[PDB]
Amino acid sequence: GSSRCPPGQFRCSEPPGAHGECYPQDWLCDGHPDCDDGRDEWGCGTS
Repeated sequence: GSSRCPPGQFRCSEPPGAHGECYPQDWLCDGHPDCDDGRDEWGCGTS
């Protein structure tokens, strides 16, 4: 399986590439927001 490891060094205001495989970006778009305000999962929460 490819070595997934997208970028994710922002300030927690926009998930570039979610993939705990490398970066904690996974946190983003998961279920609950954990950023400045909570946009890392904005377009993720709502079904």
